[PDB]
This record gives sequence, structure tokens and C-alpha cells, in this order.
Amino acid sequence: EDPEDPFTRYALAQEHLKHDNASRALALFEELVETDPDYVGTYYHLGKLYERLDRTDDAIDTYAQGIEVAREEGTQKDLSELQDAKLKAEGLEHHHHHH
Repeated sequence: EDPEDPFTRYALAQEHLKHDNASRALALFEELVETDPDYVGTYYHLGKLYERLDRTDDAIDTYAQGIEVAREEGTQKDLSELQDAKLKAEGLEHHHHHH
């Protein structure tokens, strides 16, 4: 129940979003990445926040990292959610890749 704890500071990040403090929450999520890179919950909601901030490519990259840490450190459950998460994201906007 201290700001030190991964889930706690993660919860405070959510609290910021509740108050619409997107940038302050973002900083905490990005902090979680440098502190606890195996904390899958970060990657999921961090990507969602990037989507809200129009940072689609950053979101997809965050989900990609999420997929890897999800299967290795987390579980198949989050793996599936993150794979689907970036997939629907890549389907949102037509990023220009000439074929």
C-alpha cells in the first residue's frame, strides 16, 4: 500500500486517469516500464493511453513488448488480449505501407 509497490503506483496511475490527468498517469506507466518490465498490466493500459493520445504507433510498439513479456513472464490470458489489442489498433488507421 506504498507508492513503492508496482500495483500501487499503477493504481495511482489509474486514479490520475480518473481525474483526467493523462500526462501524469502516462509518466507513471512509462516509469513502470523502467522499474518493472515484467509487469504486463502496465503495457496493456499504457498502450490504451497512447491510443487516447493519438500515439497509435507507440501503442502498437508497447503491445508488441507486452506480447513478449506476457508469454514469458505473465500468462497466455494477457498474451491473447495484447495480441488482439494491437491487431484492432493496426486496423484502425491506414498507416501508409506501399506494396
